Amino acid sequence: GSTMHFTDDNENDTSETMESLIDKGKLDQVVYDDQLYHLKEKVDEDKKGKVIGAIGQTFFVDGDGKRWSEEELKEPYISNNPDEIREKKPLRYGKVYSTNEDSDAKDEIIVEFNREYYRAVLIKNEKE
Repeated sequence: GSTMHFTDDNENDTSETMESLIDKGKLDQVVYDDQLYHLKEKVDEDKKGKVIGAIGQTFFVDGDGKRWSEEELKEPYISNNPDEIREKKPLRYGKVYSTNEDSDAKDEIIVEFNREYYRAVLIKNEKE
């Protein structure tokens, strides 16, 4: 006796956006090209091999890590109750580059954030 079965494949990515990350407090990982990458360390601009994309986005959060709404942003900063207000941490995203790997891999890339370049890794690629 024997058995016979088969399978099919389909894409399986994070299927989320940059906002979704910040909204939960995921500041150590980013989304670009429908993919999720994990920041590991900061790198020099000479470590890049080529520009591949650009996030260029900008968002803000408070001391709790909540996404500031534009309605909260239009408000005047200086006001009469300095206790009632909240902090606003800006998050400026940078262009994206490739690591100097010269291979088909493309499992790691370099995401710029706060005007500094950091090296990231494909998360969806691993099960960790």
